[PDB]
Amino acid sequence: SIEIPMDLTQPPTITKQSVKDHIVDPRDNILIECEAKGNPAPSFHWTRNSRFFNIAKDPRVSMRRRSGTLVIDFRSGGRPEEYEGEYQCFARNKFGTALSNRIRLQVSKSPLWPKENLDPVVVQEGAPLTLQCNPPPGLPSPVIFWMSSSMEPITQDKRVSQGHNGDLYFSNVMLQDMQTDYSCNARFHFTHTIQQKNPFTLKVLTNNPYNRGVAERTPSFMYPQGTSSSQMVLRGMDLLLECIASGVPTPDIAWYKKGGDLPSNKAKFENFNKALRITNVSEEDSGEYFCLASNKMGSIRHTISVRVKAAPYWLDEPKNLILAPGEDGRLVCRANGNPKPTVQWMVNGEPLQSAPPNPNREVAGDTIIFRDTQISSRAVYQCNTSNEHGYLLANAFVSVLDVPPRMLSARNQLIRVILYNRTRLDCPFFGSPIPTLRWFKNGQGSNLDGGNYHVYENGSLEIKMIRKEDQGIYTCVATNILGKAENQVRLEVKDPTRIYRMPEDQVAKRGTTVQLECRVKHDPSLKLTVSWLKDDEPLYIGNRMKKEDDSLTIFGVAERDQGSYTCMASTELDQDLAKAYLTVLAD
Ligand SMILES: *[C@@H]1O[C@H](CO)[C@@H](O[C@@H]2O[C@H](CO)[C@@H](O[C@@H]3O[C@H](CO[C@H]4O[C@H](CO[C@H]5O[C@H](CO)[C@@H](O)[C@H](O)[C@@H]5O)[C@@H](O)[C@H](O[C@H]5O[C@H](CO)[C@@H](O)[C@H](O)[C@@H]5O)[C@@H]4O)[C@@H](O)[C@H](O[C@H]4O[C@H](CO)[C@@H](O)[C@H](O)[C@@H]4O)[C@@H]3O)[C@H](O)[C@H]2NC(C)=O)[C@H](O)[C@H]1NC(C)=O
Ligand SMILES: *[C@@H]1O[C@H](CO)[C@@H](O[C@@H]2O[C@H](CO)[C@@H](O[C@@H]3O[C@H](CO[C@H]4O[C@H](CO)[C@@H](O)[C@H](O)[C@@H]4O)[C@@H](O)[C@H](O[C@H]4O[C@H](CO)[C@@H](O)[C@H](O)[C@@H]4O)[C@@H]3O)[C@H](O)[C@H]2NC(C)=O)[C@H](O)[C@H]1NC(C)=O
Ligand SMILES: *[C@@H]1O[C@H](CO)[C@@H](O[C@@H]2O[C@H](CO)[C@@H](O[C@@H]3O[C@H](CO[C@H]4O[C@H](CO)[C@@H](O)[C@H](O[C@H]5O[C@H](CO)[C@@H](O)[C@H](O)[C@@H]5O)[C@@H]4O)[C@@H](O)[C@H](O)[C@@H]3O)[C@H](O)[C@H]2NC(C)=O)[C@H](O)[C@H]1NC(C)=O
Ligand SMILES: *[C@@H]1O[C@H](CO)[C@@H](O[C@@H]2O[C@H](CO)[C@@H](O[C@@H]3O[C@H](CO[C@H]4O[C@H](CO)[C@@H](O)[C@H](O)[C@@H]4O)[C@@H](O)[C@H](O)[C@@H]3O)[C@H](O)[C@H]2NC(C)=O)[C@H](O)[C@H]1NC(C)=O
Repeated sequence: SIEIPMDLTQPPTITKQSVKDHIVDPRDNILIECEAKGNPAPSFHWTRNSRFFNIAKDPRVSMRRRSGTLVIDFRSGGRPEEYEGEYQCFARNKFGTALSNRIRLQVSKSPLWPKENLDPVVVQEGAPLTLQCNPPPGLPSPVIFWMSSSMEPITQDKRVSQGHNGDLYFSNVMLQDMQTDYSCNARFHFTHTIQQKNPFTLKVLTNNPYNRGVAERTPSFMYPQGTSSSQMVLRGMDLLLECIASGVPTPDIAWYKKGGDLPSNKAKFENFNKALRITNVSEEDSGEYFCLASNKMGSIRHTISVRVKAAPYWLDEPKNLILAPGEDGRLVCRANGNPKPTVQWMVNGEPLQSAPPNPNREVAGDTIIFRDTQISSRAVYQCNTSNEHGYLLANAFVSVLDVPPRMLSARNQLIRVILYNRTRLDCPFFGSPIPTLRWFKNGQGSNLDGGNYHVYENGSLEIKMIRKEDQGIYTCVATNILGKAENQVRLEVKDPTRIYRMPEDQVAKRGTTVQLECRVKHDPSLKLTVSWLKDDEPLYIGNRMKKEDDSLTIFGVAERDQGSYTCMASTELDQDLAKAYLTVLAD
């Protein structure tokens, strides 16, 4: 899209808005950002659960100047809990009306643990255990972890560990486990609060007599019951898998995939090889993953169907259509999702069914067509692509104006660059009908287009690799049926800064004055900076250290001076580094 300054007539456009699922803190004076841009003063208003919400009536709520950002003050009192639900921001002006996402405003809850009577659980030496947390309802899912009442972080290793769900898992209980209590703890991000479940205790029943006394045993599956399970993760998300075993000799978990090698760049082991995590996920990663609980006595596999589904994501987001009277335009709302996301069309937040009828407007599948567009039907169109999992919302408006091409950058720019480096000329422009911009060099009639000259949407001209021929005066002209505008830029190819004589690596004894030569070629008409780095951090010039134009001298070396010195020669357009190692002997 293209931006418009304030002075020029402009429909509304939302700069910044809060999250769809906006979660908040009960303490703070609560603030909701809704900011819009519009040459004619936009007016802002709000709606909760599909019913208007009156700001003036509520004394606590007040509005920022020249924006729709709302602030609520709790000094008097009151409670955020009563404000939960779906809210919507509306920014209106003469030209049109712009909407925002439906904000599922909820306040983070940090409920205390229900005081429950806990009998300590018992077990014979070396049987498996599943220690259950089951927190009270938590939005968001709290940070779960296990602590002693003595406040010490609790023994976690290959043998025994915690799940993502929050329960603790013992492949095999040992004698030592009785030493301490185990208490579940949950953090809530927003309030910075931790909840502690009543601590557990265990009892062990070794009967072994004096006379590896305890019996050995097969592995078994504990968390993923049965052979098979299904998990769904959305595209682009972090994928996480877990496998829990139970064998007297501590089982070892290995992870693999159906007829294919694991992408090592993205996958990694967490939680002592009992968790596997991947980075951004694609349909590549979709398929069948399984896990082995290898053990000396037996070994077993669990399979998981990893169907990579997706909340809708934009393939082609509809961008603003600028048309001259009688030009043809189409709006494309294409979101990819698994299952396929359902497309929903509204006109200024009104159902298309009952919208004012228009002959130019034709709707088909997911696309809207205006043939021979006129002043009529100038409004903001909305697309809600939604599925079981999630939804995406997109706005697009059409503005009709009649103005000649305008120049948006400084006149007579001066641009500098070295020989074989990529460069860019920024000549931004704009016009009511799409004006053709053309480049001219050294007063040549022929417009510059083709090899080694490329033009983008905004008008910046890129030189992929520069020759000495390219240097000179460039004129960019934006023109259309209505009128024209012109602008000048001078392009200068200068000489790169390269270090032809590097400092010499050397071995010196204590109390000798040493010199390092760093000769660099730079263009005479350029700002050169030459500094040094000791080891791997910047060096400070001082007493006993003399800096010559092309060399550096140190008096009175010792063992501390030993190391790597780095000559840095930089100009506005270029940078080069040279390194030398100095070693020191003893007396
Ligand atoms: C873009 O479109 C998408 C959808 O395509 C839309 O997302 C929907 O958003 C609304 C509003 O937030 C969600 O509706 C909520 O529904 C709550 C009850 O959940 C049940 O009903 C859901 C559908 O709501 C309709 O039916 C209910 C009665 O069922 C009715 O109250 C509503 O008014 C509405 O007519 C349904 O999706 C949901 O299904 C989930 O859970 C079931 C198990 O229960 C499970 O089987 C499903 O697989 C799924 O997981 C469930 O059946 C409702 O409580 C809530 O508010 C209502 O109650 C309050 C309090 O009484 C009232 O004040 C209020 O008026 C409502 O009556 C709300 O209505 C809906 O669930 C979303 N749909 C999907 C698919 O996610 C986006 O918002 C759209 N985007 C934009 C920008 O508009
Ligand atoms: C103007 O634009 C040009 C072109 O874009 C820039 O040239 C780049 O300069 C950097 C150095 O800043 C080059 O990085 C070089 O990497 C070499 C190894 O390259 C291979 O392997 C890398 C991955 O490691 C691949 O990406 C690449 O394709 C190659 O296959 C090193 O050997 C280089 O170091 C040595 O030579 C340089 C020469 O300048 C010396 O100064 C060093 O001291 C050292 O002796 C170097 O690190 C990069 O490859 C260049 N090309 C590109 C496309 O980036 C200019 O930096 C830029 N500015 C100017 C010219 O002033
Ligand atoms: C997960 O996120 C990443 C990061 O956003 C996504 O990576 C983008 O992938 C697309 C599609 O391939 C890329 O478009 C390509 O760009 C290539 C240029 O890449 C060079 O420069 C990169 C830095 O800009 C550099 O990282 C890369 O080196 C790495 O990959 C090389 C691939 O050959 C490999 O040889 C190297 O060893 C190193 O691992 C290259 O030097 C270009 O060559 C292609 O033709 C194509 O245009 C984007 O550039 C990637 N993003 C970025 C920031 O570079 C990835 O797709 C995401 N995956 C999923 C599943 O969502
Ligand atoms: C008109 O549209 C043109 C579309 O191509 C614009 O040309 C592009 O201009 C940009 C901005 O100067 C150039 O971006 C370059 O990016 C490199 C690398 O980025 C560095 O910084 C990022 C920060 O995230 C970092 O991730 C990278 O690793 C790099 O460290 C910079 O080194 C360059 O200086 C420059 O910023 C593009 O190169 C250029 N297009 C192409 C294809 O090269 C043009 O700017 C637009 N005109 C206007 C007025 O907006």
